[PDB]
Amino acid sequence: LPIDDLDLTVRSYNCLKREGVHTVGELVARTESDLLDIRNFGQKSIDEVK
DNA sequence: TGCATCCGTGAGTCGGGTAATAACGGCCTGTACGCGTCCGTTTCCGGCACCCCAAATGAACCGTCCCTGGCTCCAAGGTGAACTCTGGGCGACGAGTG
Repeated sequence: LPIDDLDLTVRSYNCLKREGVHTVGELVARTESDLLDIRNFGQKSIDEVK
């Protein structure tokens, strides 16, 4: 599924659109350390992804 | 009444073909073939009695497949805010630096 289909918010949508993360398959493949490396990452984004 | 004298029986299996003598006119005809002429056949040009036959020549024709009128009734486009990152700019502080 697309991550946006999970009814996410402004910062997460902008991060997935500018960078190019499209499906939750790559998110479930990527670990928490591999996803928190992004700069200007939001604590709310971390909480919702967790 | 033997006795020789034939006499007639029989005796296995999957390169070819090799020749004389005196014979010779003369006449008849029988069938197949050739010549010339003649005639039924058939084969092809032409005409109306008309048989008309026909695509081509005049309508509608009107329902339908094209235009115009305008009316809407809604979702795309334009209008705010604030806000939550997003980022720029800013100040603080130090231990390797001088």
